[PDB]
Amino acid sequence: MVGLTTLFWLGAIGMLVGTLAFAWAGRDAGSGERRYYVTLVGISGIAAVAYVVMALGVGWVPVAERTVFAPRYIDWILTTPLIVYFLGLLAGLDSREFGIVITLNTVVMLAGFAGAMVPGIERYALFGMGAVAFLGLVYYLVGPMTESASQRSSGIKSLYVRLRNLTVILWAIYPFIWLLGPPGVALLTPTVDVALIVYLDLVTKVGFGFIALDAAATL
Ligand SMILES: CC(C)CCC[C@@H](C)CCC[C@@H](C)CCC[C@@H](C)CCOC[C@@H](CO)OCC[C@H](C)CCC[C@H](C)CCC[C@H](C)CCCC(C)C
Ligand SMILES: CCCCCCCCCCCCCCCCCCCC
Ligand SMILES: CCCCCCCCCCCCCCCCCCCC
Ligand SMILES: CCCCCCCCO[C@@H]1O[C@H](CO)[C@@H](O)[C@H](O)[C@H]1O
Repeated sequence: MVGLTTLFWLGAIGMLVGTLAFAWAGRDAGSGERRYYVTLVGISGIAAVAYVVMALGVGWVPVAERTVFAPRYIDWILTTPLIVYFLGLLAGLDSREFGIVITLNTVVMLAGFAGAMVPGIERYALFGMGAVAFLGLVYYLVGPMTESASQRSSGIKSLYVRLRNLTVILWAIYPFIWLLGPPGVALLTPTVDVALIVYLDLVTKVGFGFIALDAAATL
């Protein structure tokens, strides 16, 4: 229990550091720019709360012979569409296309959560639904959204592509962790699972936010 608790506290601290840095960076509150900072504060702030809750030993749900971390999935349901929103803003995406990518994202996270909570082998059908919706989300990120980003200045398009790449490459690792970890075949221990996810969560949220902060200043 000590290892898992320690990892969750590390996640909480890293998320808190991001949250404070984004809130501070955003204080200037430029009318067009404010939205981006508030969104980053929401992304890392919600994650911080989730990690604190888990560190305190809340929401460790036993499912068959594994443990499900409910706050992790609730976190993702809330924070991943905020990341997609940030990317859609950057890309200058149209309202229909925003709706589509937010829908596909929500399918991924709901299917992953539901799958984690189903004891039997039918849970892999839920994983599959999420994997299919994720391929759709990736298509949008690398296709239509990238085309949309090209209507922006070269610097904004470069930022879009940088954050798009970070997002696509790291998000693609999560389903493999689900499959190899406790929700799937339970090869990886809960500690190894949590350690990998803490890194990935930190980089996809904080380590995404700092890249945007850097580009925003350099712009
Ligand atoms: C906008 C809405 C339409 C979307 C709402 C999200 C919704 C879709 C989530 C669906 C799942 C929902 C049905 C939950 C059911 C889970 C339940 C079956 C699990 C069993 O319950 C286990 C409990 C305690 O043991 O864990 C319980 C887990 C914890 C109690 C919850 C974990 C906390 C969250 C991860 C953090 C939430 C964010 C903060 C409330 C806001 C922080 C703001 C920030 C800026 C400081
Ligand atoms: C300006 C730099 C600020 C960076 C934001 C993150 C703050 C550091 C918080 C500690 C992070 C813990 C490291 C966990 C890594 C993933 C699990 C590794 C276990 C081997
Ligand atoms: C482009 C592909 C990248 C290579 C990654 C390899 C694929 C990862 C395999 C994940 C699912 C395989 C399930 C078999 C795991 C072994 C079962 C052990 C039981 C505890
Ligand atoms: C959920 C899985 C979805 C699979 C990804 C295929 C979606 C892309 O499919 C494409 O959509 C375009 C809209 O931008 C259309 O113009 C194209 O005709 C169509 O091929």
